[PDB]
Amino acid sequence: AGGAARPLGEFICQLCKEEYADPFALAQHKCSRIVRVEYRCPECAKVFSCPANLASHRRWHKPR
Ligand SMILES: [Zn+2]
Ligand SMILES: [Zn+2]
Repeated sequence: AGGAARPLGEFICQLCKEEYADPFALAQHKCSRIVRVEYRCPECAKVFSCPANLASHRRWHKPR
């Protein structure tokens, strides 16, 4: 898990989409992200480089 997580210290950019809860990483925050096709899943934090398998992966999160 990690602990009691919520929007505290974290800046989430709209354009570069970089997100850091670590205050040191906001001081080192460098806006410039080549974000072609990458989708992070909340629980399965490993990023998917494809949209189609991601859609089938959401079907895996869908109940009956
Ligand atoms: Zn940024
Ligand atoms: Zn997932």
